[PDB]
Amino acid sequence: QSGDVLSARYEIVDTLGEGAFGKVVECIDHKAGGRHVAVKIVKNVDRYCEAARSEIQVLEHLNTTDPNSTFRCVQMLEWFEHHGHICIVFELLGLSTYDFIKENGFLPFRLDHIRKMAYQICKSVNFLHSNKLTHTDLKPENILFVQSDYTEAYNPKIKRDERTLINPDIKVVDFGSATYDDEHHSTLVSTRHYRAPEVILALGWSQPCDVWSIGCILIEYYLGFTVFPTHDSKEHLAMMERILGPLPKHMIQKTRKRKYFHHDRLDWDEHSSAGRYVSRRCKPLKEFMLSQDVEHERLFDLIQKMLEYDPAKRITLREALKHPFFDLLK
Ligand SMILES: Cn1cc(-c2ccnc(N)n2)c2ccccc21
Repeated sequence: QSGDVLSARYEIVDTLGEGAFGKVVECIDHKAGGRHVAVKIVKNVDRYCEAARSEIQVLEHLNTTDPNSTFRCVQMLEWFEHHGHICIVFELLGLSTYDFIKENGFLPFRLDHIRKMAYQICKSVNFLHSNKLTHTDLKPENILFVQSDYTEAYNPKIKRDERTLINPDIKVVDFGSATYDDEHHSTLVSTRHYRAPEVILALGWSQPCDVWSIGCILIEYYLGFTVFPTHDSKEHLAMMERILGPLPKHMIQKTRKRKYFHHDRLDWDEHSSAGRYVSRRCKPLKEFMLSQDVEHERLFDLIQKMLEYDPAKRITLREALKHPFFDLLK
């Protein structure tokens, strides 16, 4: 669809991203001096139409409450319909955090940048949580750099060139799944590797599922890879147990996902082929730390608090924003 023209002013020049919903494209704005915008073009399919309308209502609420994007939600500039596709025009951001890491060879972010990003993510999502919203689909693909310009230098340690962002500021995108406290809560939310245990066990969810997703994001920024390299629910829970310890009994008793359990324990054979795979790729959380200096301990203390199994016990984002991991910012 490059070359197509929307609402007689936006000419498509590139595809920025793709998803269940349709695509996001970069357009030239022929009515505003040729400067560039992003446009989300949604498939003409009911479920995606309805999510897009929902996104528009969230974005209108967020833009009215925070018109300057102090809390780092992507700014919608306008919206319209075009050949029965809903189109949402946004400020043009840079690469997703995912795409940046990928382009840098899966080299993790330096801890000082991770601190700034985590703070901004927590601040943004906490704004949502303060307004009776849960995002539900937090992942590196939905955290974008405001500007993804970088300087480069040779790193002798690893013996290759690496990219460092000039400005690591981020924004949070994709409010298509975002859910108000009083609305219908989908059965399954999140992308699997960022999905909380209460979701996997069908116990019900709310704001704390976002906090679990954030904990997973932060591990990935730190390591350059997921600690949950899985596409199977039961295996995912086995990975959780290796990394975090046994699931709480009360969650196991409450769940109706009985296929995953035997007696009141995860139905998992450690000596099976899948068991070896889990045992090889997963280990207690603090063993992933790359240094023992206090800054790293504090990141991991926050991460462990975000990956608390019981959503009632998990750290809230308001509590996270005061964590000592974040003092070097002040
Ligand atoms: C690449 N990319 C993806 C999204 C985006 C994706 C899903 N939902 C939403 N709302 N936005 C996006 C937004 C602005 C600029 C680039 C963008």
